[PDB]
Amino acid sequence: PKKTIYFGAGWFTDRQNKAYKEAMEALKENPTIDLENSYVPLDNQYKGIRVDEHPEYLHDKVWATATYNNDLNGIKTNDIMLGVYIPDEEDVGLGMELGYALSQGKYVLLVIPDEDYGKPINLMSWGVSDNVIKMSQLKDFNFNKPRFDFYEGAVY
Amino acid sequence: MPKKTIYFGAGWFTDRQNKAYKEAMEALKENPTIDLENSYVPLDNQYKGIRVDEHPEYLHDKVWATATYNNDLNGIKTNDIMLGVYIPDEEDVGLGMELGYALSQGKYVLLVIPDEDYGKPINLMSWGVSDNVIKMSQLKDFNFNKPRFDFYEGAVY
Amino acid sequence: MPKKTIYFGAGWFTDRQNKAYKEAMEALKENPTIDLENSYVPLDNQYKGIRVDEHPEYLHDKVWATATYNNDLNGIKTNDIMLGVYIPDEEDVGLGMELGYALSQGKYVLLVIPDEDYGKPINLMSWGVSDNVIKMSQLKDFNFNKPRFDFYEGAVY
Amino acid sequence: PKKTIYFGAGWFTDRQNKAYKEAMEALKENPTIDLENSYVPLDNQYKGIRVDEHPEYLHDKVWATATYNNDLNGIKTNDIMLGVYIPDEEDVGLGMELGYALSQGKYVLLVIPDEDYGKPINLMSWGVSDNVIKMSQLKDFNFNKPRFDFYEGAVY
Amino acid sequence: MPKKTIYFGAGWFTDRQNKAYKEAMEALKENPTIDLENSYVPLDNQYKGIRVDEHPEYLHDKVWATATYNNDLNGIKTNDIMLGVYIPDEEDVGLGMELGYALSQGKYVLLVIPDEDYGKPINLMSWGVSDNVIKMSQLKDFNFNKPRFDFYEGAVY
Amino acid sequence: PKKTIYFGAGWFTDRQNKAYKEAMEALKENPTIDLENSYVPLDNQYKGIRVDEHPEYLHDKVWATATYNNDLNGIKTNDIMLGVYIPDEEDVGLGMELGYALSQGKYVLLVIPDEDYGKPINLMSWGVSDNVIKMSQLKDFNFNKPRFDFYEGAVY
Repeated sequence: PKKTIYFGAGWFTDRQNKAYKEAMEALKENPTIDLENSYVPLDNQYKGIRVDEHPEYLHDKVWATATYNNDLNGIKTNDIMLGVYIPDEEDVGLGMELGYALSQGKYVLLVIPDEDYGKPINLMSWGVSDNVIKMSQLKDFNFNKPRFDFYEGAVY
Repeated sequence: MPKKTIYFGAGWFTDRQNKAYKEAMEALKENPTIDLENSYVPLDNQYKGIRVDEHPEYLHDKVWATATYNNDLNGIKTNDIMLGVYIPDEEDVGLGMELGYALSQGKYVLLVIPDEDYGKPINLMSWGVSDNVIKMSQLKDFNFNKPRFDFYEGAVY
Repeated sequence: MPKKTIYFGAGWFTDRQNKAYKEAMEALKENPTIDLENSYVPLDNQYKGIRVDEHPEYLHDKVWATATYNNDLNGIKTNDIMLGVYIPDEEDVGLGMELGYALSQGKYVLLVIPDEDYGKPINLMSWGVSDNVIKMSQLKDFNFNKPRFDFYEGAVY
Repeated sequence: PKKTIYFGAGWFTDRQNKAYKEAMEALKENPTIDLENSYVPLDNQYKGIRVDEHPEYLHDKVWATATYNNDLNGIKTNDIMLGVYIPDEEDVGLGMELGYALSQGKYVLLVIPDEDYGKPINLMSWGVSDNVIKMSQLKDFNFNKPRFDFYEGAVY
Repeated sequence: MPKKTIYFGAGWFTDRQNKAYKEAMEALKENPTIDLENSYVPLDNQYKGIRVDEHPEYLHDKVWATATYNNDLNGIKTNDIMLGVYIPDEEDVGLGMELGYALSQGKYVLLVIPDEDYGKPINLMSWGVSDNVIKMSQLKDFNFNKPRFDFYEGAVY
Repeated sequence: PKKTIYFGAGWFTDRQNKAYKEAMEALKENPTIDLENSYVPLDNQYKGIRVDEHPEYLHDKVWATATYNNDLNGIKTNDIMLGVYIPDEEDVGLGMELGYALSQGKYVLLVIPDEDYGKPINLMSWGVSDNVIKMSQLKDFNFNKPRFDFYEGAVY
């Protein structure tokens, strides 16, 4: 039995992009996940338009509405909310997604790189989370039996 | 005559944040549609009146975190409007979450950006949860009895 | 003394609808439990004040649709009661949706049927979302501070 | 992997009944759907009583409560909300179901007959929808990867 | 000046329950933050004014059950605070459900325990749904305009 | 196709413990249920601590928070809410869980021992329920096609 996820992860910095690649490698190796039918944002850009190459779309409200809608739709139609979370580079966008996931009754799992696990995270991030784990535990996490636990680290 | 209460969503972690905080609070004091005395201000409602900047021993205390987290949620759900003091270059993951929770509890979500920054690009998901976004100089006068959807007059990254 | 605000759910697409609209609005003006000045009337809150009956160029405009749709939702969620002016022979898919959304946001859903039609069969799902349904002549006097569940005195098809 | 649906469709008119038969034929041929475990209203009439043959049940409040409850239960316990939507014969009942589906966090898909696709639909119908498609696209729609898109047609 | 309305969650099935009921109602009469006249009291809002203790013929009536059940839900969702008069040795499955429903509709959930019993262990899930729990002698004076999360000063079994 | 459940059942009395064992035997024999990936509270005690043997944990707020959270998490991440319901020993805890299940859009099924089916149940328990059945019908209940029905018994 496999569960699908929403791949909540930033792609703006070096530490973010590192964590992204690690978490995606982890999922490819996790037998409880259906990655092919999961919602990965970067593979679901509206009408395939790459906003790096056409920044004129940052002032287009239809572009924004669809992208925003598609990402929410990604969360609500999948089983688990995954949040790749960097403590020194905390993301207001991911913050919002975690709130939305809560409201749609999803398990919220945060994944922190092991080099950073233990470091202080925002109180509300701590709170929305059902659990938070090290990146090394993601390859083996049992998504069929997901459970509540506390972060073993600081919170501000 | 009719007054609404708010939840004062705002960071206090940087200089620009602290500045925005002071400005927005002065704004509300002067707004005749707001009951500020019965509004929820987080910093006045941390568990046992203690903040972890001033008492770092509480960084690892799970009782303090549980109650503070719960009280902040309780603040959002029992007040009429969700207010988010928002700095575009210093966006807060905490406030991000609060905006989502406010959405789920059916509150008007209003962002307030300092005038010096209004127009600057904001995160897509912040744009989206928002019902409306205004300059800090509009906050003294905003009519909270007739709150409306509008699009931000600025970019989104 | 205590007053509630409403969302004025009503079609404007037919003659009977437009008649019902005018009657219900006069009713609310005279109801002492309602604050009509701070209530949400859709027709006064379309995006950019423009309606697509009067400006058909907006039929294919997605910005206009997004904002109007959002503002109507915002109208429901930030007011106390969901009011649905309901014609049984001219039932509105738009109002149908609004009734569902109001349910999800925990509002009292009140239907008002013109007296000439009260008793006529209404759609099952409209019956079901409703907390209560009344004749137009009851609307001037309805006590919105003590709203109650009751069954429609009529059929359902 | 198969998803289940709620078959939201009127049966009161000729155009409605045509659309019904087409959409059901479409689903029978769609490999991403489990139709056997989907909720089809007309196959789930309370205590098998046919209201055509016994209209005395239209004044029975217990009959109405159960039917109304069963239909909502149909929406909440299935994966996708399907709405067969005729633009010239818009249904207040379907309208309500779409709102309920939104509130229960389901993908809302509308299906319009191709002869009608493009014609004006109500604004709120447009809004609740995650996507709207032509009847001919239903046989092949991928329900494992459902996405946000705008109707390519008018709205009042 | 600002007043909130409540839903009077309380059993009436035992002597201790009936005692607690009378005490809590006297408390609210004297609380200046409450509008009791516009609050929802279940016992005054059963379908057709009839209670099944006094008319056991209604034990098997599904119309009576549907409307009463609906009206009780409607009571919770259209009032500001969820109040639960709670006896630890006589815990009520009905009130248990109401507390959950109140949570889902985003209401402050306040439990009131008789002073003679405050401190006694309460069910885990009751503890958890609750925002706060107080002694009956605190109820006359509780400020419902500034309701806060707090932990019960007692055990949980 | 199998659905998972949350095993809502008391363990404090003789009648409760009897009903528990019967309902669990029933599920083991039901082909529509995945019991291995269901949430059974007693197998999910926080950090394996047995509160019978260490009652000092009844005054620990972290223990309570995690247990309470894990049980809610159990309800929200499974498909069906099962409530083993004894009419003479009605549980305020189960009451709350049923409300939560409703709010998360789950089918709520109550199971009453046959020796008790028919006996009066609380109005609000009746109301939250989508259906209520005899313990003997649980071995064969079709959880892929769950439907609305009324309790055939009294309510106070």
